[PDB]
Amino acid sequence: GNIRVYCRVRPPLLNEPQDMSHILIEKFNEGAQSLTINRNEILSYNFQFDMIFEPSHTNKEIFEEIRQLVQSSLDGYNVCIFAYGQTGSGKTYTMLNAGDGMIPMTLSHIFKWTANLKERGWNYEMECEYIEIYNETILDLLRKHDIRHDHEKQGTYITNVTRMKMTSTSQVDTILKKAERSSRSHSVFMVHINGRNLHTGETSQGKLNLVDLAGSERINTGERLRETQNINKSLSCLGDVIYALNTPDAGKRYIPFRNSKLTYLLQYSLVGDSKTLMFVNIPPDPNHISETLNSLRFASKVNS
Ligand SMILES: Nc1ncnc2c1ncn2[C@@H]1O[C@H](COP(=O)(O)OP(=O)(O)O)[C@@H](O)[C@H]1O
Ligand SMILES: [Mg+2]
Repeated sequence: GNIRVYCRVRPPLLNEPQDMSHILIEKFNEGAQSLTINRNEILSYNFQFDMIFEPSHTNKEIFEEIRQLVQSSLDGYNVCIFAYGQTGSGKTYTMLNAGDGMIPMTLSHIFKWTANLKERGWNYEMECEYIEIYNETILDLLRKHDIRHDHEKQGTYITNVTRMKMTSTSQVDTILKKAERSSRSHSVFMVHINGRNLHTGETSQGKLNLVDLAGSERINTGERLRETQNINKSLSCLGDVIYALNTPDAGKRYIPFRNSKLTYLLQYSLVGDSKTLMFVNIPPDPNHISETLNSLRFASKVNS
């Protein structure tokens, strides 16, 4: 299916080092955008992405870049957007920032398009789930949960997880607001979209899966050592799955969906017609350069 990788370099916070000269972002070159990281010991690293957002690029500017993507979920597509990176790099800000976030923007633009489509005779019914995966166990944020797949109807649900009907842009916003560990867990906001055209009888089923990933950094008590092993293996698994789905021979490959809760849960949104987008968030601070490079490698591997 379709996979795209955007890199976002966030701007320095007030108390952080302010110098970005170690990061060089080329203008978009007609077919990838490149960035290079220089570390002075002088080592150069280069990476290619579908798009690179600079410290000056706003949430609203970025959403214009994913708008067609998330809109395609009313067109019968399953869509996954992931935000990946080191703790502090801007994952949650990108996805959740109030009124600005990919999640708030997508929800708004969804209701607008939905309302819009009544003119064509379309009636859409929407539900959301919001869950978090911590140590490969599932927590329902809208409150035992198991993942149940129907291979014939290509669909998925989690047992005993509240699924709330979505009414207004206002009403949806309250659910989010209402709902360190979070730095260590994956948070997954899902929007189930079913529609039918009153005049035509035409049916539409689509999905949005918006994911704020556990932080990717690698550690150096044993409850923490285990936790950090789950996280690292969960992230690797996600990377292996996306990479394998991208190969030209993918239909001939084993895809290890079953190796983590996130990939198992999302399997039918990762496959077939599905569209996937991954943000790599990176901090500007040269003090974090090695974690930054790990992040960049992870995402480029997936991209390739
Ligand atoms: N693009 C951005 N513009 C302004 N502030 C940002 C941006 N990205 C992150 N921040 C801020 O930097 C800090 C870390 O971001 P956060 O979203 O918590 O990181 P993560 O989710 O990757 O752990 C927060 O204080 C957040 O408000
Ligand atoms: Mg966070």
